Amino acid sequence: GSSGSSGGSRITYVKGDLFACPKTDSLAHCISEDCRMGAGIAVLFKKKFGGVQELLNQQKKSGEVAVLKRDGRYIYYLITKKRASHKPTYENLQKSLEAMKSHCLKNGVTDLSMPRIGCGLDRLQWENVSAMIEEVFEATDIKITVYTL
Repeated sequence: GSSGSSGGSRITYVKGDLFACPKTDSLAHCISEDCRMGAGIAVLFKKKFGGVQELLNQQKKSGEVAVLKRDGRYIYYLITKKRASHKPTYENLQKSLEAMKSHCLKNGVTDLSMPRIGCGLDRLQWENVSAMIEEVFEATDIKITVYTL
């Protein structure tokens, strides 16, 4: 008869659509510097807005995050690797998250939604990432949700 409530673990998992579910929540994911959006979920995104030409115009790089105003939300693009040839690193990832959140506060985005990130079994491991989001957002006022369909 006790509601399991523990510190941190502000990450919540939801079942169902990820773009049709949220009405105001923005989208956030990791991509390559060469906007090589052609693998995993990253593909859908390229189809939803497919603004590679708009993103590239930002000339972003590792540790930096890109922003795009589609209609009424700011889409973030975490950059960790430069090209498919280059595998993603945890070090960069963390930073990317710090650069992304920085925006939310700057403006006022207390709502974010991002799918499952961490392709490959050896490459990366959600267990690790999910943790980075805790330490990075450990001291913030932004709510995040992870959709799994």
